[PDB]
Amino acid sequence: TLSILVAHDLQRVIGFENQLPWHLPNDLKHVKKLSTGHTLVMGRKTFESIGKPLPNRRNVVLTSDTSFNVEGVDVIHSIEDIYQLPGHVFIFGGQTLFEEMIDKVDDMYITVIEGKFRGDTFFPPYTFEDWEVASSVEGKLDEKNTIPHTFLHLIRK
Ligand SMILES: NC(=O)C1=CN([C@@H]2O[C@H](COP(=O)(O)OP(=O)(O)OC[C@H]3O[C@@H](n4cnc5c(N)ncnc54)[C@H](OP(=O)(O)O)[C@@H]3O)[C@@H](O)[C@H]2O)C=CC1
Ligand SMILES: COc1cc(-c2ccccc2)cc([C@@H](C)C#Cc2c(C)nc(N)nc2N)c1
Repeated sequence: TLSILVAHDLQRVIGFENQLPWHLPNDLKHVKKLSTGHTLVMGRKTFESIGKPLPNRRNVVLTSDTSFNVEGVDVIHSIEDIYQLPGHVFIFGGQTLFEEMIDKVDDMYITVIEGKFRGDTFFPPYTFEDWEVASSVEGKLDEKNTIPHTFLHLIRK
């Protein structure tokens, strides 16, 4: 499978100043569970905002930089390279890679953050007209997770 994995707010903001605008441990657990033992593909900027690969899965970074080399990270230089990666691949960000991949993926795991944040990077517009709701699950509010959020699994019609 080729999937998008993204968290976005009510206006499709995904980021501000190289960071996620919200702190939601439930969503990080969701990412962990979904992607462990599989492959994450991400743009160079997204990777550098974290600075370390995520343990226990393949970390793939797309960059034009022929010098790019980080321990625990595989590098690709073209979109076409994504289609050669085996197994379940998750397009993990950011704006640029989402824009390049949204028309190509089989499905999308979206966390909708029911808030309006200041952002400088956005998930591209999409219509439910193109996507079937395979599942929609409300995240639990609590002390450490205080923004309402919904886990959506969307599959291209
Ligand atoms: N809320 C969420 O779920 C998520 C949020 N984010 C956020 O996204 C933001 C970063 O987004 P954005 O600025 O778009 O950056 P990206 O992560 O998409 O990285 C852009 C870079 O990726 C490389 N790249 C993209 N396409 C190609 C290509 N076709 N060929 C070769 N290289 C390519 C280029 O690297 P180079 O310049 O080295 O050549 C480019 O400059 C951050 O704020 C982060 O917080 C990211 C993922 C999820
Ligand atoms: C190694 O590169 C990254 C690692 C993480 C990460 C690090 C620790 C725990 C969970 C995720 C997050 C990211 C950012 C850019 C992301 C994301 C993302 C999140 C946080 N939630 C959902 N639902 N989808 C995403 N793509 C990059």
